[PDB]
Amino acid sequence: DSSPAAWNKEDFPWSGKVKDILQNVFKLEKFRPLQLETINVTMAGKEVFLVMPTGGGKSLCYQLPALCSDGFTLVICPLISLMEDQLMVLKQLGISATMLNASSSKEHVKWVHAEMVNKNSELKLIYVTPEKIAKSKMFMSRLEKAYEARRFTRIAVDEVHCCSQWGHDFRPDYKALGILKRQFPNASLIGLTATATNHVLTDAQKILCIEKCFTFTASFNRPNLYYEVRQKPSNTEDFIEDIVKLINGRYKGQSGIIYCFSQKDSEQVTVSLQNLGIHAGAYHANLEPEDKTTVHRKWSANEIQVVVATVAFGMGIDKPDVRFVIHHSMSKSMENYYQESGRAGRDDMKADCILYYGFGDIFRISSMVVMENVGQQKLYEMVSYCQNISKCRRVLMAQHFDEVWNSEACNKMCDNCCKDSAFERKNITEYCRDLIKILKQAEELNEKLTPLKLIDSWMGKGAAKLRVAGVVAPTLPREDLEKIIAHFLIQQYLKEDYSFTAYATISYLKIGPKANLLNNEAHAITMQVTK
DNA sequence: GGGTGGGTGGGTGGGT
Ligand SMILES: Nc1ncnc2c1ncn2[C@@H]1O[C@H](COP(=O)(O)OP(=O)(O)O)[C@@H](O)[C@H]1O
Ligand SMILES: [K+]
Ligand SMILES: [K+]
Ligand SMILES: [Mg+2]
Ligand SMILES: [Zn+2]
Repeated sequence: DSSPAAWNKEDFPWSGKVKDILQNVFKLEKFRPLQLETINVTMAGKEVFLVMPTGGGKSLCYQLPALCSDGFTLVICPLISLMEDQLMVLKQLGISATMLNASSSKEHVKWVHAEMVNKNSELKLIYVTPEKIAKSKMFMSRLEKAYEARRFTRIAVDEVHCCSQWGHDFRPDYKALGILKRQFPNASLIGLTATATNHVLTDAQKILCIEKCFTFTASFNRPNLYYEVRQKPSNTEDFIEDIVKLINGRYKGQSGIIYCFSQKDSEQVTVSLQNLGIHAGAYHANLEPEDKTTVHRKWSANEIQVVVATVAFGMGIDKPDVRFVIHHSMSKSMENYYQESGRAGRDDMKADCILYYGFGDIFRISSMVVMENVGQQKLYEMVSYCQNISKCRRVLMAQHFDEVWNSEACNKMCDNCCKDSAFERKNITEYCRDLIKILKQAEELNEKLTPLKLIDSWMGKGAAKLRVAGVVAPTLPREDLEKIIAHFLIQQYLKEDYSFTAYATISYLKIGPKANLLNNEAHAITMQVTK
């Protein structure tokens, strides 16, 4: 990674043009960090990689150089919805751009072939899928014609991490992308990513056939964000009631995002907020372009106070004054929580990132991520983050990214740093042994136990055929019992067993590998609790 | 409801 500070200047022959395009066309006041340096490197004909979180402004760094020189710019995008979002943004600004996919019509494809070789074409950005590069020789001929006529001089690889076989959502089409730099060397290539391991980025640089390439990585810590974990109520109605209470009592008239586990939860939370007077709008990638346009127009003009989105893909929400991000359910991974909560506070003002931790959300996500080879591990990391009540949230978050060393002070910007409290290590070893006895009783009865049935047997509820006479009621609230069960499952005293049924995958609880260590009577299991 | 209607339709429609 060569030093980007040498490029944070406007002494280049194109500096006036760059400033003109930034202020008069894009209607932005100031450059965000690493934007000017990456744009200057791209205009210098040098290859560059930009590791910037989602919502940071990665698109501008390749959209602006296109306007700073004659001709268009080729963009490689893996999804069509992303191309549509970029096209909507560019059409709102009056910039001529186009896209090509497998579902495009013949007349549109032929028009693109004509505009690529047109001398007086107004096109500046052409988004295409990698299949159009790999499985279209005619498009390759038109691309060569545009290269030889100096119709395009720069290439943008959105989600460049996909070129690596190690990167997320690797595409076999992405394997062939080295032909781009192999056939058109005079075109400066800029790769963009938000999820970037160092080895992954080096592998992508190898695949794209790039020898020297600057690599600019944005800062990890965001000093203006406040992180907090709250308990998710057992019912779904008091949850919306408390959400409305918070929104009206702390963020009255302030914009916000609500992330839901399922798209159905997103729609339901939208309906509940609307019935309770909160101006809400549902958003996800499955929306039609007309619905997306209407919700985005309502969001920009502040007609909608809260955008309720799904976590799976709802990533068209670009607004700098996001004052609060509320997670209806916990995120699937720590990387996902960082990327999803980072949407707030892009105006560098104080923002809140609240997460409601629910016991059932654990298993709801566990059943979903069963095919992922390491999904249970990331979900358990998220669970351990939620369980903690003393440790700083920034330390817990930085521990999950080995690629970054973050030593910035929290400065009372997390729930645990505040609330100056004192803690004990409550023993739960007898509770663990009682739960193990229940599991053995169920195992000899040839019945599988969901977490609900296990907690019902622990409390003395449910059907009496699942009972053990030696187990005493823990005389504790249900949320504390759920926390105790979660502590046992994380420490591998309990394990998850997945059953594949016709409607969905179900999660059951079984005796973990460490339960045998309970044979020692002196063995102790402790958990942090406030005094 | 019926499961010879199908699993991307969605479990929160309901009941198999
Ligand atoms: N210098 C800037 N100042 C203010 N807002 C910016 C700046 N650069 C980008 N933005 C805004 O940030 C939003 C999100 O950027 P986006 O294109 O989503 O980046 P990414 O490629 O990382 O997703 C855009 O809507 C854009 O208006
Ligand atoms: K049905
Ligand atoms: K059915
Ligand atoms: Mg993007
Ligand atoms: Zn802190």
